[PDB]
Amino acid sequence: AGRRAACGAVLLTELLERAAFYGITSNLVLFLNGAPFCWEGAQASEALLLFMGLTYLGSPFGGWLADARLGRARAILLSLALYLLGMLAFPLLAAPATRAALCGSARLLNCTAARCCSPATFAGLVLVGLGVATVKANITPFGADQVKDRGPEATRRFFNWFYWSINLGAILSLGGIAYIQQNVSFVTGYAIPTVCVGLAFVVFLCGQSVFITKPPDGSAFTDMFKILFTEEKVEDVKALVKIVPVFLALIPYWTVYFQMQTTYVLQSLHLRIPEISNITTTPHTLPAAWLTMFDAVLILLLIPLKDKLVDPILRRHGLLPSSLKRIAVGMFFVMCSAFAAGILESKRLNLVKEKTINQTIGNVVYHAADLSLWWQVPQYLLIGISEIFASIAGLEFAYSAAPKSMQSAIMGLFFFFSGVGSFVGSGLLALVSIKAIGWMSSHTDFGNINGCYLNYYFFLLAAIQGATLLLFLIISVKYDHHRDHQR
Amino acid sequence: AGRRAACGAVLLTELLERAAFYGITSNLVLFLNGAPFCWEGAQASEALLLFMGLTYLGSPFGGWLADARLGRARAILLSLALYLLGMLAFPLLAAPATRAALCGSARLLNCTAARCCSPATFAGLVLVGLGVATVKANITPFGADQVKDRGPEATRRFFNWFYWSINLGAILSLGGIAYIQQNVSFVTGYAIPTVCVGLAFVVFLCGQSVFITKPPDGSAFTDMFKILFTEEKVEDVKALVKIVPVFLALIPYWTVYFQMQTTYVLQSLHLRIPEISNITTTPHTLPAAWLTMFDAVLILLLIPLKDKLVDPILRRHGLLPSSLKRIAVGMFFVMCSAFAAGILESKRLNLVKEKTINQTIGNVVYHAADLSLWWQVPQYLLIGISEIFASIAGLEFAYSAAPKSMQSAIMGLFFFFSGVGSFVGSGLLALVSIKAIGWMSSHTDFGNINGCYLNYYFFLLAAIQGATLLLFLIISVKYDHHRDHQR
Repeated sequence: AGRRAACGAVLLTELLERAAFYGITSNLVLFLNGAPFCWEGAQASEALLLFMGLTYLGSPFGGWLADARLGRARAILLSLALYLLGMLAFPLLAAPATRAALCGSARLLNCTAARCCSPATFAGLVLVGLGVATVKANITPFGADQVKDRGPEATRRFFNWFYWSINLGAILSLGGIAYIQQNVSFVTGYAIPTVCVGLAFVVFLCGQSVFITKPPDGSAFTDMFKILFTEEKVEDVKALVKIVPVFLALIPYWTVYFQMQTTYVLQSLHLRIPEISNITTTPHTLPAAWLTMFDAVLILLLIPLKDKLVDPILRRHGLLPSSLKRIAVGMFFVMCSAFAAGILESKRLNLVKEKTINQTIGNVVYHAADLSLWWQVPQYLLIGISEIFASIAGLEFAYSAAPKSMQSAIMGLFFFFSGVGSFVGSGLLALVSIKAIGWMSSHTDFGNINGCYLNYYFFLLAAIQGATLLLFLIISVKYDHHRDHQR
Repeated sequence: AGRRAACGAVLLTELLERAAFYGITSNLVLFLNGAPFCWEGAQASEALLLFMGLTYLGSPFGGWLADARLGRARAILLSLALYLLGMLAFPLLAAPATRAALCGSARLLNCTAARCCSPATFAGLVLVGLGVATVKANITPFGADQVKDRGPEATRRFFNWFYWSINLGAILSLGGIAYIQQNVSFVTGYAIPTVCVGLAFVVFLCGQSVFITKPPDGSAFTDMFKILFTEEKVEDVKALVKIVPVFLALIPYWTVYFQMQTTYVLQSLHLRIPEISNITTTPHTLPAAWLTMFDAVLILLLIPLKDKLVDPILRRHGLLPSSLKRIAVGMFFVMCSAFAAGILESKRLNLVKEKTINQTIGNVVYHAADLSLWWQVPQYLLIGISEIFASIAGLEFAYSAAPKSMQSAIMGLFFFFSGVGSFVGSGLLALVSIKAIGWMSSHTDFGNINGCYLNYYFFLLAAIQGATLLLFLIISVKYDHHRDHQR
């Protein structure tokens, strides 16, 4: 040990960052749909679709900024400061005492009939998204740099708890903050995430006295020659183009991953959900985000075992040494989880034909089937097993494959390509929704899937996952053969 | 080249042997139900089960004969002689001139009113099964020995066409012979397989003059010490205990393979099958064995593609160099096909609730759904890909991982474990048919599956195949570390 404080200061900062991030996306659409905004509903989702995507587009630029100009520590501080400044807009816009400061005059009782005061909301969203795009891309390698000088095993062990803290913050936000947002006034529900950002900034500032940092280079990106004699830059360029095909092959995996996250909650909305006494009954309601945190909960239990049992056993028998094989195992478990979800949806669609039951979640009535929500546990357990394999291995591969001088940008680029997979999936959902294909044709999310063929969509996702698993296996073998032997 | 005749003489012998083998199992049950036997369905099906039991159980002993007493090449001839002697019984029984010679005089024209010619038919079954068991264990290593002195690539290339010939003989028998036994004179229907056996014996005898044989090693099995000197007999035991777990983990693969092979035909019986002009109409009928040969047809096209395109590309890229990895790839395609079959059956079971069309195949009415049989093409393209990946690789692994002295015995043990897997699959099918689990509860095979749940059975088979794929991948790494690392 000895560097436990430097790891703790990064883990707590990441946890608070994740709590703040899920404090916004969980109920951004519902907050924009009501009281002083009253957007019709189509642009309320557009704001979220722009924020998620500004989170990805600005990640390589933040990585380049923290490698050429800033030292990846001052860059994290600057990103958290802009991130903190953009948080205050939501609590200031939810409180009537300060609403008139950012907006001219809006005191509508309820939505009566362009979009009121947009510039403040869009500025806050832009700053928050650019802060998130930089914080992830820089803190993911920065945290691993503390235990970097102990071999890849220490880095993998650190990334295990890094993802564990990411998921614990997500649960603390989706369960606690989102419940306060939905029932208690929006003011507290948007003041808590701002407090979390402030605490994360304070923790990073306090802990940067034990952090092991590195100075910016500033002459590593200007030497990206593509006209072909300098040395020590060639193998930095060669190792950068060598990993581009690996990142590209991960795009279908990201597509399937994000589409499953999108559709699993929608399917869970149409299952029988038990009511927790006087927590979801009159006059409160069950927050929708509570159905989103099913992946994370199983992760809080899987990662410890995976760090105490699975990893030691695999290392003892020399099984799965490289991260690219762990990614393939995660992709296979993703395919299994998609097939299980399709099997469950096939049974669920045959039950909404006899009888349905109305249930209220987000003050929206859903015609669920007489099938317990806990029948969806097997697919969530499979996807959690996949994420503790694929998600952690992808981060550690993006860490260990990047050049030393070009380290945050490559990790940023990784987070960019994930975003590329997020929007390709949304295009896939709009491709099966055309009149030619009846799959998922009942409008947007949080609607009604009793007339949708979600099981066929799940089977298609599983088939795509299998094909991209084979392609990724081929590319990972062609990468490992060159890396281990030729390099 | 140079040894092209020694390979053709074995390929033609295997083709004729396979044609004779499928000339029996294709219509043995229907033959025992009518004319001289008039057996009940239970005992007629038990006869086929006993025949399979002799085919699988006696293979290791047939291999031990070829290594300890006979010279393999002589063992194949001795087994083929008994095989031919046991084949004449069926044509003799079907012929009215010789039926009285076989047992007494039976004229149960309508089966108005406990086995007739039980000793004759049981001896014919036993000798035929023992001959098949001895041929299979000794024809594959003897065939591969002709090109053994050119490297593993030559052995794999020979096994490709060996499996191609196995499938071509199966198509020639199931398509040609089974049509003759079902619609036209039946005495020639069993006379053709006997002629095939006689031709195979003559071909092997003629090709014995170019065959590269090996001398028997009598003192090879007596050195199986299990208490713990000489040398090179320890290695033969070290390389025998080390391959047992691979076969043990392949047992569930054979389970899934055989159950999936039977249930695919069972489901194909309940799909809309086009009538082929005046070949299946009055007064003839579509042979059921044709619906069994649809897989083998897909094999006659994939092997030429694999031998000329897939194999060179994989070889010139360092992809899939070992047989165990190819077995794993085939096992993955098996669970993909099982999932595809479950998806198709889920749609087929929804259609039979509205409309069912009657069709006649085995002179028996089936209430098929209004869905073309060609929708089975995808699920058959995958098991076609698996067999050209898993079936060939398993044979080449059993050939290459066996000690030089003990080759036929190990090959026979491979088929014995395949039969063990087949019987475990039969037990599994009998397990889901209990009152507690409603899956596949409508009596025996070749019946009505519209009240069954075959999609659930397919999904369970897919899950079992995935689990055994993971297990086989775990053990295959623990075995390949003793091939060129420890050894």
